[PDB]
Amino acid sequence: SQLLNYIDGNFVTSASSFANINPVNGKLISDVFEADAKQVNEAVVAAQNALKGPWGKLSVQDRAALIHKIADGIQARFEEFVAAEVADTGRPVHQARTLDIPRAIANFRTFADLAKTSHTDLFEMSTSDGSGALNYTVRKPLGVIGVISPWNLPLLLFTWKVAPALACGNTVVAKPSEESPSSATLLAEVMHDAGVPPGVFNLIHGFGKDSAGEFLTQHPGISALTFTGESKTGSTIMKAVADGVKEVSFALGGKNAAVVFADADLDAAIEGVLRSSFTNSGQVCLCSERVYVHRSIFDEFVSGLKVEAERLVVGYPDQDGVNMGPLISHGHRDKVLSYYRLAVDEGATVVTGGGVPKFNDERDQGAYVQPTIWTGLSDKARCVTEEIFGPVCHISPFDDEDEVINRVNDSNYGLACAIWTTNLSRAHRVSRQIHVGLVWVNTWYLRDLRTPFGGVKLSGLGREGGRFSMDFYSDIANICIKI
Amino acid sequence: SQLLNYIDGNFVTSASSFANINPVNGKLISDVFEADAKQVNEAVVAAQNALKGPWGKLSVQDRAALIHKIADGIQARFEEFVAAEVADTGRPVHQARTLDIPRAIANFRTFADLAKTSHTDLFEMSTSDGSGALNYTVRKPLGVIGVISPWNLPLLLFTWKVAPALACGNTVVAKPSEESPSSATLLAEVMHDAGVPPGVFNLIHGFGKDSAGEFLTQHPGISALTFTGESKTGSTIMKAVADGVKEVSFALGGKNAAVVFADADLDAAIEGVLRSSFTNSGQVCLCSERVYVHRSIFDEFVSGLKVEAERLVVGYPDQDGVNMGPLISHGHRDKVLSYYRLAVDEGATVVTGGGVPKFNDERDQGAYVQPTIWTGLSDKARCVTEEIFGPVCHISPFDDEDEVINRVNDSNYGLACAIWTTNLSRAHRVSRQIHVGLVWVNTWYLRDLRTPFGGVKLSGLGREGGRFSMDFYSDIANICIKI
Amino acid sequence: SQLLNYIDGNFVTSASSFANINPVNGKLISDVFEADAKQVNEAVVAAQNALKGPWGKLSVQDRAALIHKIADGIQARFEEFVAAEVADTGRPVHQARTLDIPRAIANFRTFADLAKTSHTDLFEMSTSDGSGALNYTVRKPLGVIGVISPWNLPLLLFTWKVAPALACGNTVVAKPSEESPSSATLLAEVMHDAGVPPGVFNLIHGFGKDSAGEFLTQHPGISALTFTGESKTGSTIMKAVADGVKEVSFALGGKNAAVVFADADLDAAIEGVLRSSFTNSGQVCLCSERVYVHRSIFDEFVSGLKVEAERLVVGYPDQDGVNMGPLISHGHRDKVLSYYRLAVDEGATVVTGGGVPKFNDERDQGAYVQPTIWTGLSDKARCVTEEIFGPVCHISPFDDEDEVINRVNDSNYGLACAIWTTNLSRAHRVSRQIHVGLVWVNTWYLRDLRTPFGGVKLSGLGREGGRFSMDFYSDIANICIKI
Amino acid sequence: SQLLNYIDGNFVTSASSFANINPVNGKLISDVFEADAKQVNEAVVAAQNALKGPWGKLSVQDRAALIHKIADGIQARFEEFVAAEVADTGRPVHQARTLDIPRAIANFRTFADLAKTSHTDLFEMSTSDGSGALNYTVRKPLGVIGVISPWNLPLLLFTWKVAPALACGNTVVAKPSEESPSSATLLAEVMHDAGVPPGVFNLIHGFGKDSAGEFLTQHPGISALTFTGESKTGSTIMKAVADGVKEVSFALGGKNAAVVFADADLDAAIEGVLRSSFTNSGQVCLCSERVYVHRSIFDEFVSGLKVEAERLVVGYPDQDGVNMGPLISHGHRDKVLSYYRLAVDEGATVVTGGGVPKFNDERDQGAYVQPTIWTGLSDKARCVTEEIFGPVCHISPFDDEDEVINRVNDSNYGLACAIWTTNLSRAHRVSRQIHVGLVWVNTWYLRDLRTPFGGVKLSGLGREGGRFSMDFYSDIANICIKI
Ligand SMILES: NC(=O)c1ccc[n+]([C@@H]2O[C@H](COP(=O)([O-])OP(=O)(O)OC[C@H]3O[C@@H](n4cnc5c(N)ncnc54)[C@H](O)[C@@H]3O)[C@@H](O)[C@H]2O)c1
Ligand SMILES: NC(=O)c1ccc[n+]([C@@H]2O[C@H](COP(=O)([O-])OP(=O)(O)OC[C@H]3O[C@@H](n4cnc5c(N)ncnc54)[C@H](O)[C@@H]3O)[C@@H](O)[C@H]2O)c1
Ligand SMILES: *[C@@H](O)/C=C/C=C(\O)C(=O)O
Ligand SMILES: *[C@@H](O)/C=C/C=C(\O)C(=O)O
Ligand code: NA
Ligand code: NA
Ligand code: NA
Ligand code: NA
Repeated sequence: SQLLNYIDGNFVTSASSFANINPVNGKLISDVFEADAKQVNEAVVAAQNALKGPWGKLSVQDRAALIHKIADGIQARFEEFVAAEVADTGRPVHQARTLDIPRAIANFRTFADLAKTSHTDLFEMSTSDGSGALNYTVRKPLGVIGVISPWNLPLLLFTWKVAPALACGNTVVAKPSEESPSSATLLAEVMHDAGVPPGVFNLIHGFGKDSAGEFLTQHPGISALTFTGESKTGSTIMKAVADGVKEVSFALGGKNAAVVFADADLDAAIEGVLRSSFTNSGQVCLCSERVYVHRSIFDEFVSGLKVEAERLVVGYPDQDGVNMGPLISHGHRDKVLSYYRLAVDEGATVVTGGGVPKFNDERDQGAYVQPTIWTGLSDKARCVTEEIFGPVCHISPFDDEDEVINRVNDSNYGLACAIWTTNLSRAHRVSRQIHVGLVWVNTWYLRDLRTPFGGVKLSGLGREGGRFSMDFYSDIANICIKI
Repeated sequence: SQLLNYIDGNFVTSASSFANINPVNGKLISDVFEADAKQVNEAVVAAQNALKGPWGKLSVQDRAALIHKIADGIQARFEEFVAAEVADTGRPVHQARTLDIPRAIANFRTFADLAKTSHTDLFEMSTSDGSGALNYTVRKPLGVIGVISPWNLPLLLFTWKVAPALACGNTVVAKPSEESPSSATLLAEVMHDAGVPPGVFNLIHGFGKDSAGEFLTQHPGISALTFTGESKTGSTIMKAVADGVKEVSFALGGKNAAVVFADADLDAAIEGVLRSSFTNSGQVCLCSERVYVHRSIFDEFVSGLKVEAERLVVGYPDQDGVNMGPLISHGHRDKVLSYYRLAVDEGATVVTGGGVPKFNDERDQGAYVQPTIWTGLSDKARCVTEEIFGPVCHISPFDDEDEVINRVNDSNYGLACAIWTTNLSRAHRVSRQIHVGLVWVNTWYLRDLRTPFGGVKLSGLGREGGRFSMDFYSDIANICIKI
Repeated sequence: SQLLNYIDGNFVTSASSFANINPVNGKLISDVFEADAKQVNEAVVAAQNALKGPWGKLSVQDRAALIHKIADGIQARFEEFVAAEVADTGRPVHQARTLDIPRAIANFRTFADLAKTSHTDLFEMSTSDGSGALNYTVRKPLGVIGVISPWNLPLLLFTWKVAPALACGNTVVAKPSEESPSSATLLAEVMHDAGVPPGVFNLIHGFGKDSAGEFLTQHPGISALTFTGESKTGSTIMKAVADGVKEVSFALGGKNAAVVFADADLDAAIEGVLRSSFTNSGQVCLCSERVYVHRSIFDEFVSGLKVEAERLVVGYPDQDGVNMGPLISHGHRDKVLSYYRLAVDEGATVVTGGGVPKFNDERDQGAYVQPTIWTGLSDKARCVTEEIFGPVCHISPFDDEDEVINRVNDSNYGLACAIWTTNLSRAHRVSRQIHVGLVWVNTWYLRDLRTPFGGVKLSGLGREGGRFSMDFYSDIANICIKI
Repeated sequence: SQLLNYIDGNFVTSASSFANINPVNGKLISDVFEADAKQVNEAVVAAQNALKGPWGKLSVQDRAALIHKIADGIQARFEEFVAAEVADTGRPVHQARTLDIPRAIANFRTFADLAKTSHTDLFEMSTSDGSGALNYTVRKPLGVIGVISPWNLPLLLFTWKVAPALACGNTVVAKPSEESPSSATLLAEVMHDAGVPPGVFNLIHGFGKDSAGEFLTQHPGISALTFTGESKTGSTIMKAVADGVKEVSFALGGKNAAVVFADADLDAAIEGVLRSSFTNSGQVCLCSERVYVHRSIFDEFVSGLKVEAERLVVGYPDQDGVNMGPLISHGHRDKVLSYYRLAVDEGATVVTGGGVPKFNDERDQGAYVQPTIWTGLSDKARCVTEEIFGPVCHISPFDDEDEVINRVNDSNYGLACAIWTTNLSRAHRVSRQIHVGLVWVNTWYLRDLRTPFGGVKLSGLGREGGRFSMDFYSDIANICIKI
């Protein structure tokens, strides 16, 4: 398998390629051509030009219909997309079929639809000569949108950014994670076979620092950079676009909490926290790495969760009943294992997991870890405050509502929080006090694509979703007519 | 006159003071205590703590009423505010009476009202279990807003930021320009007398680099930095807050064009470009420093505008018939004159002005320049491309509508544009193709405070005004209830 | 006390007058001049001409200022409006001071503010020739608004309609209930003193059929009729305006249910039903005259409610601890007691009340009844299905959630419902299935003036409140510009 | 046996049938089964029950997808719908192919998409106890929507009502005009084949008074009546639903003006008024039957219009170059001719037309009239004030802007107006002064489905389109949660 860049409607190679590795078994899936600076520049110049081409003559209806045809194109090759994402990431085949690929199709459909329904504002005003004036606003393409996406939900997160960008009439230069370039390379083919005009969508492969990522980010021809990934990388990008005062949208790290109150459905909460901690092998920005449980139910909670955690089938993506795949890479497994060790040193009681499973097959050449649960760390322990991004959670008891609110908020992160309670007052009283972008009550990672999505503090900047995307990916222009 | 900081409800001095100079005659107005890094810290910490005090517990409608009292308090001392603004900056008294102070009062009233009327969103969704879920959004105080403002329209721009910050329930640490500290200090007196809780509004005086401005900007306790000023300054601030991923809102430099089509009402356009070029002595980010006029009317437009510019009265703030005051400072005048000779060096014809008026009285120790019109520079000339921020405009002919659109857009700035034409289609056709945040047709600087205001490219990022402000100065939070 | 009409900036009498009677003691309070058909004509014509005068030239901001001036005027005569409302209706002074008069003031201010903040819409479209077109909407005054209000909440409901009418720039001909004429007449005094131009606000007194009310609805010069009152009267007015196709907005009767689930806070629910059945002596359209309580707590609820209802103080408006004044009039009391008898005929257990209290003072000549609770009627009983509009509820057990939802919805009315439950899911699940315009959970008649307000089925048509009032009281006009 | 009713999922006949006549030649096209009171009852009960079936359980996304399938179903049978529409109406085949059928399809698609994008509101408030409350709104199906549609744009208008009715989750009982029942009959087959559940969409045929229309209108089981047609019929319908207080939405007659100012593009304006007077043979509610032209261009305008009008090809729907078909029926033709005669009695000059063309073939048996232009009537002539609904316009000169605005607004109708001018100020200054729901500038009948559509005065009640339809076809419910 080989992965090429897609630039101005042509698939091209580079002066250097790098390896894409199947994390299940450590085998090489493909060679990926790393776009160099010159190739990045040629991508940005083509996107700039495509704005003055036929793409720019498209009506909002026709533009939307072509976008639906992109979505149709994915559905047409659906099983191939499942396969690509699995290969790259080792995610359960089932998860890719029901979450990753359908969501990516919905991303285009939703923004196409929004592109047709969205309108702007009329403001009337009086003037000293008694004739008055009109102010109306319009949404225009921002211009060239730089897209840099991570490896955890590769197609889902890539299209979450590309779909609104294109729905708003922009052109795109997009750099998917080095770890998961396949689904995106397939998307490039779909764009091509859909008739998407050359230069409208450009795919560049490579890494971050000193590679395609950084180059995109320093290129003066882009109008915006929308980014999803590590919080320190966001800060880096922010400095990098700062001289050109580019528009920026960041969705970054979390150290998310789940809170289980004494009046929760205990069974539901054990299940809910199971999913929030070990979905995608804990490799979601939204996962609950910290969990607080009311003292009256703490032991029974931990017991129930240890049990459910131990039932999880960690194995082949297509293995019957498989709940967990491996981590994305060996690099990332090193990091996580380091935290596993650090938790021990920090005084943690390992309730379950804490190492790597043994398969006695090619999987031992992969990057699996076990779902871990910890107990017994203080609120200041590095393991409770820093993002690990593995299938792991620490559980602590609490006694008071105000106490636990304060403990959830005592963080430099503020992405999401899940709350469990059956009490109507509590649910609304507590939810509005959590200093994050996203609260779920009695569920987790339930997504309505119209809602504003984003974090506070280190967890991000800006919001995406619904009109928040329609606004971010557009110039808002105000036009004032004296009458 | 002594100008103290206002921190945690107390007026305080500092170890170091600096001079506030009247640009009309170079006289010392006041001494201003420069807040040090320790005092900046006190203000932020106080602002943080105010959030958990009585301020935090006010209903939206009680907050709004208090903000109307701030407005009332300014009205009550209207002429003192007029005097302070005039003293600092040399602006004609009439301008201070009609634009400057009324707008600061209106800023507070407009946003107090929006605080009461604004609401958020409800999203219903289906779930696999058929029970559905509810997503609702809420606006909360973002936290501590750092405000840093420029000297050209001091109280107007200061309150443009402080009013929505307070209306959204934030607490504020605000640093007005070192050239224009007086109206902000009077505002702190109004806040005090109005009973605004201590720590809610904090005034820190000083400079930018290695001073109060930079310290505010580096403090980890702020939640956002909103800034109006030079574009390179914006970049610096953006770099400075990057490690903290602070929300940012910037309104930056411009090199705005006016365009006069052959079907313009010629006299209205002459008068209009007069205003857009020389209002506030050209020290408005909105001012037209480039002007394009159709060939068939170029000569007559130029001659008309010359006569009108030479009729402008340049003088004392309360002189009879005065149109223009000085520039803000000797420092700024040096920069402006430097461009004036650059224009000669680049080959411009000086239609008028191009120097300093001679008064033969105390005003000669002030910072006056002449209103200045150039002709004959190419589009690449630095004087046509770089923001001067003085009372100057270069005028150039054009023949074709597309050509002029391209000439207007061929800029690293994109703040505003003014267009003159009596043609219905033209006004809408052309306006939408100008790459700026703000277009005016047959007028200029006519403001409805509900409109989004801001720039593209180097002229800013984000928008303010109406709901754009209400969204920027608020945490937007999505709460999702599984049913 | 003399109550005159106010037509075209003047107070005028009429050829016929009728008695305003204090329901506390049956005493004469005022003579009220009944406008005849000629006078209603005079009012409408003056209102038509007012739209062409100075009122029509006001900016939105100026119009809003003046309406705030109306609200200042009522505040400055606060206690006079209290006394006027109390004399007409017998309502407790505290209720007048806390709900009635303050809401009338807040109605004016809320819509004044909405007049300032409200804006309209901009829709861009493609055209076959490629040049495109734009559609913008504006709100204009509808024209002359005919207002007809009831006696149960005289000034609150009168101003609920008059405030948005005026705020949207219309002119008004308004006819308060013949039973409660006084506060509306003081309002005409405030309008006059505040310098509202003549013809903008016209007050006409009288009855329905063959009097001022009917003449209003029949007049071709009005543009809309907004009405609050009995459902059958809504129907008559709908027929009356049909030939003119006048805009209509109706808030009508109800037979509202309250539902107490097993998981309810029982003491709170008992207090809340006490309030929802007997506030204003049950003479609120939102009152709960049907109550359903889970069988498991039915006996305990009914006992608790009996105790609380029997502690209600029935007496003078300023009597210490007073909970209930009299009914509006002897005629209304006749209706209510005839229902008290009917309930017994239909087989009800009279839990408490069911007659008139004996005072041994002037109150015996008034129109008092006792607060009254019934048990043991079928869902088909007339007393359980017909609106009584007095201080009464019937309580009935239920077993199942779907059952009680069907029972509540089983009605020709659908104004409001109140639900008691501490369970998060139940609150949202059940609320969305009640076929009414207004649900409260764990409270009753809590009003945010921005929300849509109205009923379904016989309880109304249209909604008012927030932008719904702003839309109803305005012509919405679409203007399409081919570019 | 040709055109059957469609009730609870079955095509059924009726006791009595009536003739459908082709207006090209007076021949029988089909027999139509007239639904009786019993069958109208069955349809309404079945629609009531369908709300409780699976249609009731569809998610908003599935409901939308299903509506897109109805649309696909029409597209699949495109030319069959074209032929049915042409057969009933005589409309040119090109008009059917480009306007009628595509618009019908776009109706279903636009509202399906709005169903998925539309959201509601969240309002936060403070309370006495310091805990606060939430108010949130939801859109629910109104219930059974009764649709009564006219014959002039049969499928377009029928689906303009049925699409948002179905998109908001309602069920429908719809009665197309006796004159044009074929396309609606095919639509029922498309619903059937798409698997729309039984009772969700019901088609009943017949007349107004004493037939299916009147019966639908009086049935206690509908929740709303949306109607398009003559004003007097709107009035009758308004009275009929009055006892039930059913929600109503009316788009009624007009007597629309076009205004041509001296600075218009004269050739565009002639073309423009030629389209607005004579499209669909003047059988559009939006047609200009009154035309006002500035005296300086009056004779030239009239001369130009005459030439263009006499170039119109009046004939067969498939006739090479055809512009206009017949009127809908003999009875309508008699009406129009009656006006043609009345116009002469009122002293008009017949610039062109005024009678029936002599074809010397089977068209002479159809219902054709000539396109007609009058001059010389007074503003009070019946022919200038009463809607004729034929291919005719009267043209009158004017001198002053305020004069022509008054004469335009001097009407009991107020549906639409067209203005021709190239002047920027005039366009916006004049458009806002015309008392109609819809204004076009330099065009006519250009429709964006998002925009509010409706009239003032006799021309209608309420607005449809965009969110206006989503609100009318829904219950709006406010739910308030005490916290
Ligand atoms: N876009 C707008 O709406 C708008 C409005 C007014 C002025 N401006 C721009 O402002 C400029 C002229 O005004 P100016 O001289 O006051 O701008 P400026 O950049 O010189 O300074 C503005 C403010 O920033 C502070 N500051 C300077 N350096 C700083 C630093 N390193 N860190 C933190 N704070 C710092 C200053 O003390 C001052 O308060 C022009 O470019 C003009 O277009 C823009
Ligand atoms: N405002 C708009 O959007 C619009 C659009 C198209 C046409 N129209 C109007 O349609 C009119 C032409 O309508 P028409 O000639 O179809 O006659 P019509 O308006 O009387 O009939 C229209 C529909 O109403 C039904 N109907 C008639 N009388 C009824 C009754 N008493 N009860 C219940 N239903 C009844 C008919 O059977 C038919 O289906 C013109 O006034 C024209 O302006 C308005
Ligand atoms: C973080 O890893 C999760 C992000 C999810 C979204 O961006 C999404 O569901 O759209
Ligand atoms: C009147 O004949 C025309 C009505 C048109 C519409 O209602 C529409 O285009 O939606
Ligand atoms: Na990998
Ligand atoms: Na100074
Ligand atoms: Na009375
Ligand atoms: Na026919």
